[PDB]
Amino acid sequence: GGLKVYNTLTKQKEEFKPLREGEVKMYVCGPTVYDYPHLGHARTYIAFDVIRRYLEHKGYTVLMVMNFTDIDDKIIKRARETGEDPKELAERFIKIFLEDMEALKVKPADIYPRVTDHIDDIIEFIGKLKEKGYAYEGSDGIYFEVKKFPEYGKLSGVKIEDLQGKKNPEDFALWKKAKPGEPKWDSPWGEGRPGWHIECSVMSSKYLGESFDIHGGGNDLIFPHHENEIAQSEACFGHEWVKYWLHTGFVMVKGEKMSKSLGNFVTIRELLKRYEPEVIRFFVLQKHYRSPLEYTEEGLQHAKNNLQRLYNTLENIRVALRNAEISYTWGELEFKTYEIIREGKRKFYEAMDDDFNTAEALKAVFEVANAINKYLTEANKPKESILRKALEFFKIVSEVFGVFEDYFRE
Amino acid sequence: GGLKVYNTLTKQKEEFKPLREGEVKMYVCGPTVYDYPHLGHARTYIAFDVIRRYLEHKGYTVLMVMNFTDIDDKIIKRARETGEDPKELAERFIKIFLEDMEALKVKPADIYPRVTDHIDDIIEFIGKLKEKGYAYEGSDGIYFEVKKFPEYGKLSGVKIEDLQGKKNPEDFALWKKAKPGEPKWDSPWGEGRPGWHIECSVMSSKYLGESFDIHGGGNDLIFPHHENEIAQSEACFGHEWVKYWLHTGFVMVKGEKMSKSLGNFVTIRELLKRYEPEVIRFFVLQKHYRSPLEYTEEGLQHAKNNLQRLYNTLENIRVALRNAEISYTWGELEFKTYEIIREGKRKFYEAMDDDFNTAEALKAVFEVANAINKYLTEANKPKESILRKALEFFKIVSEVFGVFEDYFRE
Ligand SMILES: [Zn+2]
Ligand SMILES: [Zn+2]
Repeated sequence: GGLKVYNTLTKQKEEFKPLREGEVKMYVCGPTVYDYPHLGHARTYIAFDVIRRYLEHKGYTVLMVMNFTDIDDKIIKRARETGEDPKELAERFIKIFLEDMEALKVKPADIYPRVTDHIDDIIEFIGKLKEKGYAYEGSDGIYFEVKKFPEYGKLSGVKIEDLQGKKNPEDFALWKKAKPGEPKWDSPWGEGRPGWHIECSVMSSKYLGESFDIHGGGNDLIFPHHENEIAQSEACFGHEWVKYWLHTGFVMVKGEKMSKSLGNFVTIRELLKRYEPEVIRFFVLQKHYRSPLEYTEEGLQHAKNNLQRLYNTLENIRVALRNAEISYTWGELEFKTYEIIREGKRKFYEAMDDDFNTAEALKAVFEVANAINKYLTEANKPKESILRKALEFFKIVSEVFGVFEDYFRE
Repeated sequence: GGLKVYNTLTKQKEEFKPLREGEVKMYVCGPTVYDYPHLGHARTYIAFDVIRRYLEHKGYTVLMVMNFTDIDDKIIKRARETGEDPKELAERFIKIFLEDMEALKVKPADIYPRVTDHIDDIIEFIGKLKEKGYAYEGSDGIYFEVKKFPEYGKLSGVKIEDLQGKKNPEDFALWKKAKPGEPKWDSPWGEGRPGWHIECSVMSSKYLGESFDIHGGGNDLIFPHHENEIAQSEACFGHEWVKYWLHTGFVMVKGEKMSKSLGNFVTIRELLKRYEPEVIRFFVLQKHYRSPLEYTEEGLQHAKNNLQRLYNTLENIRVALRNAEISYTWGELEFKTYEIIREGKRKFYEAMDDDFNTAEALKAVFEVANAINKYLTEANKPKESILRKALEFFKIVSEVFGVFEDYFRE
């Protein structure tokens, strides 16, 4: 009956037990700030925001850390294309991303560590990796050696043999020596930049300790990004680093993966010009977070229509509460409605406890809404207690899913 | 650890396991509506409202039924004194009690059954008792026989030998034949009125099923009222009737019990004329619901001062949130404040799980408030995440205790 989560590390559903009672330390991989956020970022971060909201709803104190990679080769390439500075562009798109997450009613992360503010910690981490023998120096930087970590391939399941101044093809850069014209920082191994995988591990170990509960990200990050993270962390610490791994499914456009490389990406700013943020949240939440999400305009229209139906139900409840009277007795209709509301709340909690299955939770919500509409149609004089219980259930739904916020604000 | 409640039937703390998953059926003995409510009713109903709020906060659907004894010999006495019809006085004081409970921010019960609306059910229950060999017909009505029920006295601990148209002194009235000038109802045993004990059992069995979870009331209701209800229900049904019995402690005035018999009672409306509803709620919640409450003006002043301190803390948080910035990193002060807030929430839940101990919960609340005041004093630029977590904790406290309503409603 407890909350179970799907662990990608074991590829199975396990009962959720945090390391420290009453606290969930969750880390999610933030976006790379070089262009406007698209629907994949919205899907991933809305799913993890709903996970955070539900964990807080169950009584946990959630410390959520989302990194802000503000230096990368893609960022430098974009700055060179636009003739800007790789830092001004990063700051501008960090602000754009924060505004977009604020618009989508996503709760801001508790800490937003930046790479440029944690260079020394990364350098110390790479030095500690080198003194343990897990790193070597190449002609163009410091590289991590995969074969010295026997448990490589634990998360994704990719074998080393399949992967086969870098010694081995499967090795990866921990510190890259600087090219002329690009940003760089002083280091004992030469002036350069950090790698694309050391940053998240360094920030997570700095702000959450050597071990925390939940590491999150996109499904593409399973390999090589998160495998690199777990390899580096267990090489540096020698013990388990992340207890539960959560990955959101891909967003699909006409049967292919949504990404900026193929150019089939729709920005959040573009969607906001056509749909309300709660409509986008409902469209994201209509599918399980591990399942692929097919992006169609008809799907968004259907989500809009369903959200409008729920809005109409809430407005009808509000209107009926103006003339609702106290119940000195309950008929068969009142007991039927109460039973449906109670069963809907139980099914909502059961669905959210089953790997955050928001689809069944929405099914329960719609069952409760249909029952309330039937009760308001059939009851000659609506009872105040029934409407109050319905509003309590919808308030729980609002707190968990982040919808109906304007209705319950008033 | 799960939620534990103090069962008076076993006189010990037991893990709270409802009969049906996700549903708690609670029954509270209502007030005798013939005079203005006093502080004892406020204490009892505020304690049970906090219990209901916490049970709903834990995910349970709570169906709470509070009965109304609109016909009573004391009501007839007051009606004869005032020269008013008993029913009109009963209805007027029903309205007065509802207004007083609405003022005290007490959530209304789902069902409010009335004795005058359930005469036929009471007659059916008495007939079922008679045909089961548990009641007899006396000179002035129908009386329940205690000797037929061997388990009498398991709640209050009172022995039958200590208690020794009634066959036995320990017998009690089930139906009382109508005296001239009194309201009367037709019955197979003659015109009369129901007793004060049959109503609660009849209404509870009617609206909460055959057996429900929680039966509540004052400490004076342990004997004879609730023992009589146990006897009637277990004689009529032949199985367990109530799983958990909760009784609020007495309210003391100058070391003696407060009741209208001694004339040392203060009405709720007088305190409302002198204090705010949340101050009265805080004063009630300063002590455990099972512990006696000493009514002093200095105690109310201290509760008002503590609630004003909490209001000042919330106002400081609100003011600081206007200039609060996001967190790119956390210093030792931010981590210390976060740790204290997390531990305060954990201790709040641990205290409320320990037989609804509101005193320890309030101590945790004040610890969190002191920590956040210290943080706002020593923070040169407060972080938005820390203030948001503090506001979430205080929102949980507001939802459970029913205080801070104005701050979070706006
Ligand atoms: Zn990462
Ligand atoms: Zn009673």
